[PDB]
Amino acid sequence: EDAEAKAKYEAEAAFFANLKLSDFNIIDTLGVGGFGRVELVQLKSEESKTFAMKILKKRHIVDTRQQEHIRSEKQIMQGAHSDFIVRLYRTFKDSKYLYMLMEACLGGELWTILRDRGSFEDSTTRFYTACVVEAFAYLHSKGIIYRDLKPENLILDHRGYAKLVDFGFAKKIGFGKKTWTFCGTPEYVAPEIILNKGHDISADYWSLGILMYELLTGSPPFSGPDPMKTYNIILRGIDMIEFPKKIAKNAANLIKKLCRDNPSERLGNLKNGVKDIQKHKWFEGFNWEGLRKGTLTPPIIPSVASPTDTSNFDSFPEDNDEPPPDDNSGWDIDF
Ligand SMILES: CCCOc1ccc(OC)c(F)c1C(=O)c1ccc(C(=O)N[C@@H]2CNC[C@H]2NC(=O)c2ccc3[nH]ncc3c2)cc1
Repeated sequence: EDAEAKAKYEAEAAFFANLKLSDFNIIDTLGVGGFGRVELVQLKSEESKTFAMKILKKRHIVDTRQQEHIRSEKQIMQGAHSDFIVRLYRTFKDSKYLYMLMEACLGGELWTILRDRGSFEDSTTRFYTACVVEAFAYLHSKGIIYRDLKPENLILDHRGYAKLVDFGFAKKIGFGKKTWTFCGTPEYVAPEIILNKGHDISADYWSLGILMYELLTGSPPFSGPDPMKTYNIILRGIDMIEFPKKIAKNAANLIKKLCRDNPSERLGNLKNGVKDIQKHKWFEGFNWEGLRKGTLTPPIIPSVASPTDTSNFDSFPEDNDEPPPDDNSGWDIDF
């Protein structure tokens, strides 16, 4: 890419290769999940430098058969250099835990901001969707499906730019091949996943349409009391849903083109690929070059006092549970 950008990536690589776990102190929690959590950590030698550290329990990964998913998360996320994807700088490992040292984005999870605001305006949603589109353009060009798009997986940096996190379901898929794991939130799964027909990158465009709908109204378009009713609603299709009047004509047209039943008919999957999404009328006048250059003013400007401020995140219970058993199976050799 840019020669200066490349030299910076190489220097960064050399800098993190020198680091050890004992160089860091823990500041606070940014998130929690099934078998781990994300902590804000601070470098002892430079108080200005804070990071996000995902800490996962190895035995639980083994018990849930998530080994290849986590390996893929490291590979995909560590090799990605996109301004719209949180960086994974490196990993650590011991007998009990895996440790993923990531770029810190202190503006908050989009899900909590959506919750507190109820819904996002058209122009606000367009900015966040464009951030996803750019992340998708980068991933899809390298044959990588992401599969976990939803508001909890978009983080804002201190400027208000949005970035993808949580690549545990992201996967490299070959030309003309399909993958078969049933993963993801019931509200976001494409019909080809529900029907166990195999899915490919086209499932990501489906999920983009779901995201637009949820950001604009506060809720995904297909939702039922239980997962089974939700799946049937999804099978009925996006044309059977009565779009609220708050969704602008152009947004609704783009949502329905993203959420085509046939994966081959979905926008982003046609002749011009992702360009067909970016050139859609809903993005008319949107300055993509300024988005990529960081010139554009985000819709919501977060307040971040310092590199240790976690005020834009919910409170999270401390994990004071007895440590998990040692895992020496060795699937984590590369970590
Ligand atoms: C029994 C089923 C288990 O569920 C899984 C199923 C599969 C799997 O992998 C295949 C799993 F790991 C799991 C997990 O156990 C799991 C453990 C923790 C988390 C988690 O904390 N998520 C955060 C909260 N919400 C978004 C995330 N935020 C960041 O990640 C982040 C990253 C960098 C950042 N920089 N700045 C801010 C910032 C934020 C998620 C899932």
